[PDB]
Amino acid sequence: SPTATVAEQGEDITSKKDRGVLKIVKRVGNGEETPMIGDKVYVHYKGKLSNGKKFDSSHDRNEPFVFSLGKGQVIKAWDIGVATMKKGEICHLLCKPEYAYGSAGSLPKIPSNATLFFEIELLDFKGEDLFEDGGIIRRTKRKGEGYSNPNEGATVEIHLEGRCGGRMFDCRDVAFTVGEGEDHDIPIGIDKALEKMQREEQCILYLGPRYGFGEAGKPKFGIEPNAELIYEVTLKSFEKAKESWEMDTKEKLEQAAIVKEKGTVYFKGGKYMQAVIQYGKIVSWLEMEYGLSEKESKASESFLLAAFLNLAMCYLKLREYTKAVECCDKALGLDSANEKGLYRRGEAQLLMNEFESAKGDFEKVLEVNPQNKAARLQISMCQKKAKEHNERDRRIYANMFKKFAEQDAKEE
Repeated sequence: SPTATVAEQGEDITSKKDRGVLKIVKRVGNGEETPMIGDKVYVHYKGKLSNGKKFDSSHDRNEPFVFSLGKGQVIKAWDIGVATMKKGEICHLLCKPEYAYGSAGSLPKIPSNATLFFEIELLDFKGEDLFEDGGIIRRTKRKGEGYSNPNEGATVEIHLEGRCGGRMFDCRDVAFTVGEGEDHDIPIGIDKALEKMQREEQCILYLGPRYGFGEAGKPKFGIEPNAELIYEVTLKSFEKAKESWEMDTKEKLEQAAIVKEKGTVYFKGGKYMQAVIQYGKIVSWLEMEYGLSEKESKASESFLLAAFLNLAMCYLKLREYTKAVECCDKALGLDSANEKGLYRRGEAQLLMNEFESAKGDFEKVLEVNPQNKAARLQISMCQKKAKEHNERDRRIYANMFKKFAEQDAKEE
């Protein structure tokens, strides 16, 4: 009976209009919002053949069927069908073999040229989480074309529309460099998302507090500190930046001078995220080089040493103490008795409560320069903060073993 009902009163949802996918709404649902291309979709379903026999099911509620929409993970009829459903909706689908398994079928279960009946319930749907941190959520409007994606340093041509709490503050066509969106009043989330987009792609981007304008806000757009933003991005065209190995030594040394200066402009203005991107190019280009002339080696090593010391400074400011230490380790591997590298390693290790490692770094600073005032003051600070930390641990341990033993005696 319900197979004949959809065959008679079925809404054709096909572009070519060939009655290949016929739909009937059993349960209405709620919301108005329907799933988009790339969305993670949660469903319950039943599958029947022309004779009425059940071939597949997932209604048990032990586990629903989870997949990505408009990607060819399911039959054509599902990619067309599910895209038309509101949340909580139950529908019926009559699918022709042209939108299902065709002439080959899926033997032994699905025979050749089989018209399939489906009962689908749309449980939930979420947009795609680009960096698995809830920071950048993508909803695709139009699929792009192409082999490549923009890389950091690539030049791009985009159409951009930006909203904050429903209010539009930006609507324009803009040409800029990936990693340097800030030069054109674009937040970092856009630069990060572009690396995952194809030419002619159109999508919606939900930018969380980490990927927007941040704590300072954006006064000219009336954007408050850590406000959530919603953008519409169309990638019109792009020209990729050369990779590290595609550049000769002469070009790497010319560009090192340019991006070091750009990194320093960002640092002076407190744009530490942007300074890291610039100084990081120097490391990428020159760390693994060899076979250089005496003159090329001396200049390459000089750039390399300053880039690690500068990155360590950026990371202390960004409160990323592990990255600060790693940058000082690289600097000290080039220059064993670098005063700046040893002091900065001490500052970062002390901030991570590695009191013994920090003490050692500040001592080696005094071995290099006994005229260092701050170095001696920080050793006493390591001493004072290690004692305070041990008194704290002893208090928590005694309180926890007082708590655990009192709850243990209450049980008995």
